[PDB]
Amino acid sequence: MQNQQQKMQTILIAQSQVYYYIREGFWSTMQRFCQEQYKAFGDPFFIFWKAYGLYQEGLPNEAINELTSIQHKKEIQYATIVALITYHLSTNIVDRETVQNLKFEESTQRRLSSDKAICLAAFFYAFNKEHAKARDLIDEIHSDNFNIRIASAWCYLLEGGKFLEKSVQLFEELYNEQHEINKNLESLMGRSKANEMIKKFDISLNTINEINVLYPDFKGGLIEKAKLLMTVDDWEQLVDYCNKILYDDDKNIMALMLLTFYTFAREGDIETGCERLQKLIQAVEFSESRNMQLMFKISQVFSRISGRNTQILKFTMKLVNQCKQLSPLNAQYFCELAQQLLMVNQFERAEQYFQEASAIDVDNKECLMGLILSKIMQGQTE
Repeated sequence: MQNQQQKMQTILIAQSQVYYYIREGFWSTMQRFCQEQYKAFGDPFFIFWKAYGLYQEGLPNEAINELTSIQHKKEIQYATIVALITYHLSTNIVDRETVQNLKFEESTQRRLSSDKAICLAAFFYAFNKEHAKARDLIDEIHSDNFNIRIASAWCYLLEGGKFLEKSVQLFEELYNEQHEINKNLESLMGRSKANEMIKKFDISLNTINEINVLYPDFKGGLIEKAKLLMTVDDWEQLVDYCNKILYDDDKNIMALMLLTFYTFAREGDIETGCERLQKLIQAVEFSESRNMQLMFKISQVFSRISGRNTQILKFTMKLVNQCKQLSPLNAQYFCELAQQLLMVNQFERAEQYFQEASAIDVDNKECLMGLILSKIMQGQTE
C-alpha cells in the first residue's frame, strides 16, 4: 500500500508541475516533460497535456494526432472529445462531419463520464479562457472530493472577478483540512497568486517560502518567488535566487531574459547585454523555435528599453522578421517591425511596412497612428 501511495503522490506532483508550467506556458517543456512522465507512468494525462502544448504552439494537426491515440481511454474520454472539437475547429480546413460526430459523442459522454474527466475538461476550458464553460462543468459536480474542490477553487481563481473571494475561501478551507505537513502544492499556488493579485505581498511571500521549504524538489517555487520579487521591485533577492536556480540548472529562457533585462535597464552595459540577448536568442531557437508570441514579447521588451541602440534593435528586428516569416498574415508583426525601423529613423521603410499591415488589417489603429507619425517625421505635416 505504501508503494502505491508513493507512486500516486509522485503522479500528483508531476500533474502539479504540469499545471504550474501551464500557468507559465512553456510549451516545448510541456512536450518534453509530458513525454518523459508518460514513459515513466503511462498516464494519458501527460499525453493530453503534450497535445495541449502542441496546440498552443500553432500545431492543431499534431495535437489531434496525439489525442486520437488516447480518445478511447475512459478516464479522460470526455476531455479528449472536447479538446478534439476545439482543435478541429482551430484547423485551417475544418472537418465539419468530424466536428458534428465529436459533438454528439461529447453529448453522450457527458452523462457517463467520471468526475475526474469533468474536472479535467473544466481545466481545459478555463486555461483556454472559456471560464463560463469551466464554471458550468465544475458546478455540475456535487462530490465533496478534495481534488474536485481544488478544481473548483482553481477554476474560480482563473475566472477571477466577483468569484475571486470565493476561490480564496476554498483555498483556505482546503488549507485547514490537511495535516500539518501535508499541504497541497496547487492550493498553495492558488493562495499565493490570489494574494499577489490583491497586493498582499507579505502573505504571498510567506506562502512561497512555505512552498520552497515543503517542496525542495519542486523548482517552480523558486521561479515564482523570483517573479514575485520582480512584482515588488525586489531586484537584489531576484538576482540571488535566479543565480541559485542557474546554479541548480542552466539553459533557462526566463533566467536569460531576467539577466539581460537587468544588464540593459540598470547596468547599462551594451556589450554584455548584447551577449546575453544573443545567448537568449540561441536558447529560444533551440527550445522555442516555433513560439511566435514568446519571440515577439522578447523583441518588444528589448526594443522598448534599448534606448534606440542599433545593436539591440538589430536582434529585435531579426526576431520580428522571423515571426513575420512564419506568420505573414499578422499585421501586429509588421507594426512592430516598422516601429523598430522608426527607432532607427528609417521612416520610408517604416511607412512601407505600415501600409502593408494596413492592407492586412484596415482597422489596426497602431499602424494607422504610426503612418501619421512617419508622415510627421518625413515632413508631410499637412
